[PDB]
Amino acid sequence: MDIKINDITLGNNSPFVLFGGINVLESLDSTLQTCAHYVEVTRKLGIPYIFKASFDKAARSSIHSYRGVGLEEGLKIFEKVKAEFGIPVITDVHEPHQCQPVAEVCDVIQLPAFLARQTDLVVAMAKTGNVVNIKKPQFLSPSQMKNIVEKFHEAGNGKLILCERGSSFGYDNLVVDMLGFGVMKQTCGNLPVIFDVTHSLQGRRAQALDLALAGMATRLAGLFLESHLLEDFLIRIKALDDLIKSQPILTI
Amino acid sequence: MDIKINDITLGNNSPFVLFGGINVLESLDSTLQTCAHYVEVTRKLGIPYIFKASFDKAARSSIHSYRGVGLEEGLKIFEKVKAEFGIPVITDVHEPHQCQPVAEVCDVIQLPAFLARQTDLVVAMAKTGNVVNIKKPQFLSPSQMKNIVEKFHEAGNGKLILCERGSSFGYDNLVVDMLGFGVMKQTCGNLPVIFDVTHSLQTAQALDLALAGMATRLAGLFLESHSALPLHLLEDFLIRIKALDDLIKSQPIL
Amino acid sequence: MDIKINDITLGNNSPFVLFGGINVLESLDSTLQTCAHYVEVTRKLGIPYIFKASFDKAARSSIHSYRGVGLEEGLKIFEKVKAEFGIPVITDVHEPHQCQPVAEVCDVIQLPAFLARQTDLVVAMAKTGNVVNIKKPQFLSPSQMKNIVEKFHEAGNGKLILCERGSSFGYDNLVVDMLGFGVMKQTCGNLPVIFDVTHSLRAQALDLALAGMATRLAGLFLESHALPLHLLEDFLIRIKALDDLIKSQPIL
Amino acid sequence: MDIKINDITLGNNSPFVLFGGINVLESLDSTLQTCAHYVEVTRKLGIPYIFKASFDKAARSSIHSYRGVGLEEGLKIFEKVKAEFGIPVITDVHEPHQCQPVAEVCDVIQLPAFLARQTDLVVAMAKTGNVVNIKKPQFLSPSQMKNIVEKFHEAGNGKLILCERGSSFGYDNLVVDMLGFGVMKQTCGNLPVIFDVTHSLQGRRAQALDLALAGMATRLAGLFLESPLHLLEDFLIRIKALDDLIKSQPI
Ligand SMILES: [Cl-]
Ligand SMILES: [Cl-]
Ligand SMILES: [Cl-]
Ligand SMILES: [Cl-]
Ligand SMILES: [Cl-]
Ligand SMILES: [Cl-]
Ligand SMILES: [Cl-]
Ligand SMILES: [Cl-]
Ligand code: NA
Repeated sequence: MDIKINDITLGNNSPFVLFGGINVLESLDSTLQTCAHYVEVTRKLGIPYIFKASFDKAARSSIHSYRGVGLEEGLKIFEKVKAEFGIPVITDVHEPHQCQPVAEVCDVIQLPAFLARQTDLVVAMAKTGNVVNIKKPQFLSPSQMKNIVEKFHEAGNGKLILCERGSSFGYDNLVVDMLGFGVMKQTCGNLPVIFDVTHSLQGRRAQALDLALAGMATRLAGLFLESHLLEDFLIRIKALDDLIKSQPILTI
Repeated sequence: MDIKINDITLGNNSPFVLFGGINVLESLDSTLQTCAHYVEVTRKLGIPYIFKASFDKAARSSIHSYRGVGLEEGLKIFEKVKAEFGIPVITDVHEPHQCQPVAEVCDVIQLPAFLARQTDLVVAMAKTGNVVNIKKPQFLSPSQMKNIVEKFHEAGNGKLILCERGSSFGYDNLVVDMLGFGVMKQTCGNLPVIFDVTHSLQTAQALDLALAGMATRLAGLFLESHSALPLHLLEDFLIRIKALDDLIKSQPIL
Repeated sequence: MDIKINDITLGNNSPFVLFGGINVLESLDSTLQTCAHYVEVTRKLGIPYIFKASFDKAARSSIHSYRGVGLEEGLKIFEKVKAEFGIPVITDVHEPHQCQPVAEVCDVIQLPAFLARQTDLVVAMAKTGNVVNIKKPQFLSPSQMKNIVEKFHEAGNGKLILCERGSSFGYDNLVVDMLGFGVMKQTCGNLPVIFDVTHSLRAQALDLALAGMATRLAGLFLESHALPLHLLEDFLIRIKALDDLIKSQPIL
Repeated sequence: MDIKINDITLGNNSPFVLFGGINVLESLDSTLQTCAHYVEVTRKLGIPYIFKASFDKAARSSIHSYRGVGLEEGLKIFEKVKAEFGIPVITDVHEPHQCQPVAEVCDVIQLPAFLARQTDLVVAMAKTGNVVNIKKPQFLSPSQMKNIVEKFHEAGNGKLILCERGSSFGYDNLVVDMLGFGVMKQTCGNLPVIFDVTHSLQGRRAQALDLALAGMATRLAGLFLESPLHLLEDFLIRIKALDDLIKSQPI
């Protein structure tokens, strides 16, 4: 199943889409600066790109860490990003009441992994009718994603993306099960699957490259960063993605 | 560090406290009946007791699934339970706005395992001044529990209970690391540690697992009856737990 | 099912048996001194006791670290222990050819966890007719112990002990699943189950040992030097207390 | 570090080598039959090839279940495979005494995962001077492979291949950590690393392909698999395409 996001086609048989940006929105000026670099690099390689940032982060490293500029200024910033660069945007929501106003502006709404089972948030997100990025909890099995998808379906929204982030492996460590992408595709109606390589990883650029390449080898709709260094990285991902997507899936 | 809950002393070197009850509040009469059995059984056994139930099941598998009586009905039932039996109660909270109203009624307020990183919920809970039960997420190591505790301390609340409920072990399975209890005591300033045997079993062995955990010298046991233990077996179950706890607590700390 | 080992009754409903001693047999005089201390303490507390050591460490830190005194000298040392103290002894074997000579001297012969699936060693051990201690591999689930047991049963030996040593938990780490004891009892005909706390890993050793013994076990398996040898008495007083309590109550 | 196995160059920046064949040797004819197909497919695709088989299944579930032809007959079959096809071969050894005789015939000798810490077997294998395939145990961290490599070096053999076969993931399940490949390369002096996709698993054809592709994306010396037929062709075409791309990019 493909998802149209403005002029972008997001799907597991389509050229991969890059999701990336900044952690939290501070100001228009800071935002445009970072977004501009992503846009320049991706445009240079012809890679579809969706800008990501949080406007109000509930899961913070410390209590008093800045949550972001908040809903009102945040959405004004996103509106400006969309107008200036002509790209779609993505943000996370954690309050059911925030889903509707966010969806007026943000093309994709993101369900944080820790809230992925919370019924009221899922329903509120579904009812926006927007594209939804479902972050996979690290303690959830790939075949358990079907139940989250079912809850969205119950609430009337099937425009869903599944976002791999790694799985709990003993204490602290995360491991990405390369077989889980296929299990999600098979059990969830071939919805677009994307790979959040950054979470999955907790030199370090070398690790990220190997892990990103391995994931994208399994034929995926997109790559998601919690992030010319970036250009060199994307050249390698694009090379592999173009190879993979240019071949038909195994014959039956 | 001990915590006083009304006349109960909760602590890792005190007699174990039963945090016992049901999955969800369903009606006043059913709640009062179940709670009366718990009170009757624990009183005769001499085990300090705190009644547990959720007012809402916020994360069921269908949006249409029954979620319980809800917050307003729920708090009315807790008020009646407290009035009738004179015991403390515990419930979980799911949204920051729920914390103060729930905390007005419920002695202990609980942070769901799925919501450990909901920093705004942590803050709202801490601000109530109530005793807090922190459910250790299945994805968090025992050494990392200190990070949640730190946040509550930064938010000005030190009346924290640490509750084991198992650790992720491959897909769709949990294991309880018996060493984790000691790690949490060591690294979180010897705050009360309790064991949720009921949610640790998520995938008959409840007694063996319960006894194993309590052998490591814990402030409390957390369990549900109706998976959960048949209510009529509670008395015989608790006889065994009490026998072992009394023994362990009688031995000098090594 | 109980197992008689000389005058000792080993079983999940009997007073726990201590399987204790040392890693590797390095000497004669030091072995006797260490054993003498285990004997004194266990006799003082009235705990059945079986002396343990390896004469040939097959899995060593380095190629050239001492494997131990070897078969012939090892068995001589075991004979001296038996003669001096009148206690049974346990040692491990690694090659089918070692099974007969070892079993003629040693009251229990042990199957190393790493070798527990090796058919030729299993058959050779079984055919001795000796009591056997089966170390559970860390990569093996409790419900699969019955398969090792059935291989022994096929080769004609039912005098089997099941020994817990923890399960792989992410990388370079072990966790002991307290539920595994019950699984083994239920699926393997209530054969004696014992707990190797040493190789499952210190108030740690104490917490872990007590937790395990709380589940009603035939024995506890440990090494000293590993616990400090002089703290043995305090340790066993605590274990005996819990075991005496648990074993004095009928199963529920 | 590359390893020469006859005219084959095995290394992490060389074209991937297929280590392919069957679970166990049953008979000469079927062995030659299966080997012929791998040779035919690999030759026409241009992929270096080493034929794999066990002479003994030392750890089956019943004492009576079938274990293969055994060492004496086993080695006879390998001798004939090398004669007919002129390819190198690989087999696993289970006892120290088997090492020198097996090594006389078999180009690569393999240290089973379960036995990888058996110090006498490590020494015996090292003493043959043969190329050695070290199967990483499912319980062992990738950073711990250097300890096994260190032993072979102290025993005087550095012709070592490191072979991924999955890591224990709860009970009765395996996961392959794609970051382990890089850790092994960085900590073990860039010795050839290969990927046993077959034993890492445990329709399923898509699964094996996806997993093989993911592993080979990390830039590996080889792929270790067992066999259908039509699927072998279909499988290797895709693996080669990916490997050719990856190996053409600068590190
Ligand atoms: Cl998560
Ligand atoms: Cl994100
Ligand atoms: Cl609960
Ligand atoms: Cl959890
Ligand atoms: Cl041992
Ligand atoms: Cl093991
Ligand atoms: Cl193999
Ligand atoms: Cl293994
Ligand atoms: Na004997």
